[PDB]
Amino acid sequence: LTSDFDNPRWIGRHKHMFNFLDVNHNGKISLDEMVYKASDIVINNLGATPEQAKRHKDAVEAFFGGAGMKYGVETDWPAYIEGWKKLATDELEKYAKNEPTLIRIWGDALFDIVDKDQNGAITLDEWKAYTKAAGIIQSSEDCEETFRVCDIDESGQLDVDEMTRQHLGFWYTMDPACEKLYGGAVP
Ligand SMILES: O=C1N2C=C(c3ccc(O)cc3)N=C(Cc3ccccc3)C2=N[C@@]1(Cc1ccc(O)cc1)OO
Repeated sequence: LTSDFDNPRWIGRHKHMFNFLDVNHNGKISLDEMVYKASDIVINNLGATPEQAKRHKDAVEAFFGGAGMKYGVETDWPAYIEGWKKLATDELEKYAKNEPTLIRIWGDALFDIVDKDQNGAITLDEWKAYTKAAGIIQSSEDCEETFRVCDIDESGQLDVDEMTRQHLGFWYTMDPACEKLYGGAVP
Protein backbone atom coordinates (compact mmCIF):
# COMPACT_ATOMS: atom_id res chain seq x y z
CA LEU A 1 0.00 0.00 0.00
CA THR A 2 2.83 2.40 0.81
CA SER A 3 6.52 3.07 0.16
CA ASP A 4 9.03 1.47 2.58
CA PHE A 5 12.33 2.97 1.39
CA ASP A 6 14.20 2.60 4.67
CA ASN A 7 13.40 -1.11 4.93
CA PRO A 8 16.87 -2.69 4.58
CA ARG A 9 15.17 -5.55 2.74
CA TRP A 10 13.79 -3.11 0.14
CA ILE A 11 17.32 -1.84 -0.43
CA GLY A 12 18.59 -5.42 -0.47
CA ARG A 13 16.12 -6.55 -3.11
CA HIS A 14 17.24 -3.77 -5.44
CA LYS A 15 20.91 -4.18 -4.52
CA HIS A 16 20.58 -7.77 -5.67
CA MET A 17 18.98 -6.65 -8.92
CA PHE A 18 21.59 -3.94 -9.43
CA ASN A 19 24.35 -6.56 -9.10
CA PHE A 20 22.45 -8.93 -11.40
CA LEU A 21 22.29 -6.18 -14.02
CA ASP A 22 25.94 -5.11 -13.62
CA VAL A 23 27.31 -8.17 -15.43
CA ASN A 24 30.74 -6.66 -16.12
CA HIS A 25 30.96 -5.51 -12.49
CA ASN A 26 31.75 -1.93 -13.46
CA GLY A 27 29.83 -0.67 -10.45
CA LYS A 28 27.54 1.24 -12.82
CA ILE A 29 24.91 0.47 -15.43
CA SER A 30 23.49 2.57 -18.27
CA LEU A 31 20.12 2.70 -20.03
CA ASP A 32 21.95 1.52 -23.16
CA GLU A 33 22.74 -1.79 -21.46
CA MET A 34 19.22 -2.23 -20.05
CA VAL A 35 17.49 -1.69 -23.37
CA TYR A 36 20.08 -3.85 -25.11
CA LYS A 37 19.43 -6.67 -22.66
CA ALA A 38 15.66 -6.28 -23.04
CA SER A 39 15.68 -6.51 -26.84
CA ASP A 40 18.38 -9.20 -26.98
CA ILE A 41 16.14 -11.43 -24.83
CA VAL A 42 12.86 -11.00 -26.73
CA ILE A 43 14.39 -11.06 -30.21
CA ASN A 44 17.12 -13.65 -29.74
CA ASN A 45 15.47 -15.91 -27.17
CA LEU A 46 11.69 -15.46 -27.33
CA GLY A 47 11.14 -14.92 -31.06
CA ALA A 48 9.37 -11.56 -30.95
CA THR A 49 8.69 -9.58 -34.13
CA PRO A 50 10.41 -6.21 -34.72
CA GLU A 51 7.14 -4.51 -33.82
CA GLN A 52 6.76 -6.53 -30.61
CA ALA A 53 10.40 -5.89 -29.70
CA LYS A 54 9.89 -2.16 -30.33
CA ARG A 55 6.91 -1.95 -27.96
CA HIS A 56 8.88 -3.94 -25.38
CA LYS A 57 11.89 -1.65 -25.76
CA ASP A 58 9.92 1.58 -25.35
CA ALA A 59 8.44 0.09 -22.16
CA VAL A 60 11.81 -1.00 -20.71
CA GLU A 61 13.25 2.39 -21.68
CA ALA A 62 10.58 4.29 -19.76
CA PHE A 63 10.88 1.91 -16.83
CA PHE A 64 14.58 2.48 -16.13
CA GLY A 65 14.21 6.08 -17.23
CA GLY A 66 11.81 6.43 -14.34
CA ALA A 67 14.62 5.37 -12.04
CA GLY A 68 16.74 8.14 -13.51
CA MET A 69 18.82 6.12 -15.96
CA LYS A 70 19.70 7.72 -19.29
CA TYR A 71 21.45 6.94 -22.56
CA GLY A 72 25.18 7.65 -22.58
CA VAL A 73 25.24 7.90 -18.79
CA GLU A 74 26.45 5.43 -16.21
CA THR A 75 24.34 5.13 -13.09
CA ASP A 76 26.23 4.01 -10.00
CA TRP A 77 24.63 2.23 -7.02
CA PRO A 78 23.80 5.33 -4.92
CA ALA A 79 22.18 7.21 -7.79
CA TYR A 80 20.43 3.99 -8.79
CA ILE A 81 18.71 3.31 -5.47
CA GLU A 82 17.95 7.00 -4.98
CA GLY A 83 16.46 7.09 -8.45
CA TRP A 84 14.49 3.95 -7.58
CA LYS A 85 12.75 5.75 -4.72
CA LYS A 86 11.38 8.21 -7.28
CA LEU A 87 10.36 5.47 -9.69
CA ALA A 88 8.52 3.66 -6.92
CA THR A 89 6.58 6.72 -5.74
CA ASP A 90 5.75 7.82 -9.30
CA GLU A 91 4.49 4.31 -9.95
CA LEU A 92 2.41 4.54 -6.80
CA GLU A 93 0.97 7.86 -7.92
CA LYS A 94 -0.09 6.41 -11.30
CA TYR A 95 -1.61 3.50 -9.41
CA ALA A 96 -3.73 5.91 -7.36
CA LYS A 97 -5.18 7.49 -10.53
CA ASN A 98 -5.80 4.07 -12.08
CA GLU A 99 -3.22 5.26 -14.61
CA PRO A 100 -1.22 2.47 -16.32
CA THR A 101 2.00 2.00 -14.31
CA LEU A 102 5.32 1.65 -16.14
CA ILE A 103 5.61 -1.92 -14.85
CA ARG A 104 2.08 -2.58 -16.16
CA ILE A 105 3.04 -1.33 -19.62
CA TRP A 106 6.12 -3.57 -19.58
CA GLY A 107 4.14 -6.66 -18.60
CA ASP A 108 1.64 -6.13 -21.41
CA ALA A 109 4.47 -5.77 -23.90
CA LEU A 110 6.33 -8.82 -22.60
CA PHE A 111 3.32 -11.14 -22.24
CA ASP A 112 2.26 -10.44 -25.82
CA ILE A 113 5.64 -11.89 -26.75
CA VAL A 114 5.83 -14.75 -24.25
CA ASP A 115 2.18 -15.87 -24.41
CA LYS A 116 1.87 -18.10 -27.48
CA ASP A 117 -1.83 -17.16 -27.76
CA GLN A 118 -1.10 -13.45 -27.25
CA ASN A 119 -3.80 -13.24 -24.55
CA GLY A 120 -2.01 -11.86 -21.47
CA ALA A 121 -1.58 -15.20 -19.74
CA ILE A 122 1.46 -17.50 -19.79
CA THR A 123 2.13 -21.09 -18.80
CA LEU A 124 4.70 -22.25 -16.24
CA ASP A 125 6.93 -23.32 -19.13
CA GLU A 126 6.63 -19.93 -20.78
CA TRP A 127 7.44 -18.21 -17.46
CA LYS A 128 10.51 -20.46 -17.16
CA ALA A 129 11.52 -19.67 -20.72
CA TYR A 130 11.45 -15.94 -20.04
CA THR A 131 12.91 -15.90 -16.52
CA LYS A 132 15.74 -18.29 -17.38
CA ALA A 133 16.52 -16.37 -20.61
CA ALA A 134 16.73 -13.05 -18.74
CA GLY A 135 18.56 -14.81 -15.90
CA ILE A 136 16.38 -13.38 -13.13
CA ILE A 137 15.57 -16.97 -12.15
CA GLN A 138 17.86 -19.96 -12.73
CA SER A 139 15.88 -22.98 -11.45
CA SER A 140 12.50 -24.53 -12.31
CA GLU A 141 11.96 -24.69 -8.57
CA ASP A 142 11.91 -20.90 -8.16
CA CYS A 143 9.62 -20.46 -11.17
CA GLU A 144 7.00 -22.78 -9.66
CA GLU A 145 7.10 -20.69 -6.48
CA THR A 146 5.95 -17.77 -8.63
CA PHE A 147 2.77 -19.66 -9.53
CA ARG A 148 2.34 -20.95 -5.97
CA VAL A 149 2.43 -17.30 -4.83
CA CYS A 150 0.16 -15.99 -7.61
CA ASP A 151 -2.27 -18.83 -6.85
CA ILE A 152 -2.13 -20.57 -10.22
CA ASP A 153 -1.23 -24.27 -10.47
CA GLU A 154 1.39 -25.77 -12.79
CA SER A 155 -1.28 -26.24 -15.48
CA GLY A 156 -3.07 -22.88 -15.28
CA GLN A 157 -1.73 -19.56 -16.54
CA LEU A 158 -0.21 -16.45 -14.99
CA ASP A 159 -2.25 -13.43 -15.97
CA VAL A 160 -0.69 -9.96 -16.44
CA ASP A 161 -3.25 -8.30 -14.17
CA GLU A 162 -2.35 -10.69 -11.38
CA MET A 163 1.40 -10.46 -11.90
CA THR A 164 1.17 -6.66 -12.02
CA ARG A 165 -0.47 -6.68 -8.62
CA GLN A 166 2.34 -8.92 -7.37
CA HIS A 167 5.02 -6.59 -8.74
CA LEU A 168 3.52 -3.54 -7.06
CA GLY A 169 3.98 -5.22 -3.71
CA PHE A 170 7.21 -7.03 -4.52
CA TRP A 171 9.17 -4.18 -6.10
CA TYR A 172 7.44 -1.10 -4.64
CA THR A 173 5.76 -1.62 -1.26
CA MET A 174 7.38 -4.75 0.24
CA ASP A 175 3.97 -6.34 0.72
CA PRO A 176 4.52 -9.39 2.99
CA ALA A 177 2.04 -11.34 0.85
CA CYS A 178 4.37 -11.10 -2.15
CA GLU A 179 7.42 -12.70 -0.55
CA LYS A 180 9.11 -15.32 -2.72
CA LEU A 181 7.45 -14.06 -5.92
CA TYR A 182 10.70 -15.27 -7.55
CA GLY A 183 11.37 -18.13 -5.16
CA GLY A 184 14.84 -17.85 -3.71
CA ALA A 185 16.28 -16.11 -6.76
CA VAL A 186 15.40 -12.64 -5.45
CA PRO A 187 15.74 -11.46 -1.80
O1 LIG B 1 9.41 -7.70 -13.61
C1 LIG B 1 10.42 -8.00 -14.24
N1 LIG B 1 11.65 -7.57 -14.04
C2 LIG B 1 12.11 -6.59 -13.02
C3 LIG B 1 13.45 -6.29 -13.00
C4 LIG B 1 14.06 -5.37 -12.04
C5 LIG B 1 15.25 -4.69 -12.39
C6 LIG B 1 15.87 -3.81 -11.46
C7 LIG B 1 15.29 -3.61 -10.17
O2 LIG B 1 15.90 -2.77 -9.29
C8 LIG B 1 14.10 -4.28 -9.81
C9 LIG B 1 13.49 -5.15 -10.73
N2 LIG B 1 14.36 -6.94 -14.00
C10 LIG B 1 13.92 -7.82 -14.93
C11 LIG B 1 14.95 -8.41 -15.88
C12 LIG B 1 15.33 -7.48 -17.00
C13 LIG B 1 16.07 -6.28 -16.75
C14 LIG B 1 16.43 -5.41 -17.84
C15 LIG B 1 16.05 -5.74 -19.19
C16 LIG B 1 15.32 -6.93 -19.44
C17 LIG B 1 14.95 -7.81 -18.35
C18 LIG B 1 12.45 -8.17 -14.96
N3 LIG B 1 11.84 -9.02 -15.80
C19 LIG B 1 10.45 -9.01 -15.43
C20 LIG B 1 9.56 -8.50 -16.62
C21 LIG B 1 8.08 -8.50 -16.32
C22 LIG B 1 7.39 -7.26 -16.19
C23 LIG B 1 5.99 -7.23 -15.89
C24 LIG B 1 5.27 -8.46 -15.74
O3 LIG B 1 3.94 -8.47 -15.46
C25 LIG B 1 5.94 -9.72 -15.88
C26 LIG B 1 7.34 -9.74 -16.17
O4 LIG B 1 10.13 -10.40 -15.13
O5 LIG B 1 9.78 -10.66 -13.77
